[PDB]
Formats: sequence, structure tokens, C-alpha cells
Amino acid sequence: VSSTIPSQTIPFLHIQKKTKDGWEYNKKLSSLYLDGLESAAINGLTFK
Amino acid sequence: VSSTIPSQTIPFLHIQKKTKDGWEYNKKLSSLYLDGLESAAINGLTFK
Repeated sequence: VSSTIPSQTIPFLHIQKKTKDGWEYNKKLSSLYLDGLESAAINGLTFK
Repeated sequence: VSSTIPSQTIPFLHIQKKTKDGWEYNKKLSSLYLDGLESAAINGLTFK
């Protein structure tokens, strides 16, 4: 679903990174989080 | 002294404005504050 994130739009759920200006949306971390969410939705998420 | 603020450099003392991204340096408000400080240094500042 990260590839399906549209260009220039910030997803509704997103991981922010810290920079000199402050916290800002990070495409890479948001990609990782959204892919994890997709895997949790399809295969499930384990907490053993 | 505001005119003597160098271009593209943020003064050591400066007023920030609020924007969608957060608090950021504002040339206009920093100009006003620095001019007030210059006047306080030269002529003095009153609190009557």
C-alpha cells in the first residue's frame, strides 16, 4: 500500500521524523508503518 | 538596525510567528522587536 500512497499527499496515519525545523512527515517511516498495517490487516499481527 | 539585519540570516533575538508547520522566524515581527530594542538602547524605555 506504500506504493499506492499518492504523490505529494500525506497519508492519514503517518510516522514523523525529527529535523531542525521540528517534527515533519517522513515518507520512508510512514511507508514502513503502512506496510506493517497492511500485513496486520491481511495476515494478522502477533504479540506472543 | 532592522535594515542592517543581514539577508537570509536569522538574528540572535527574533520574534517568531505561528504557521501550519509551527513557530518560524518572522522578519517583520523581528524587525519591530529589534527597532524597539534600538530605541530602548538609545533613548531609553519607559514603563510609567
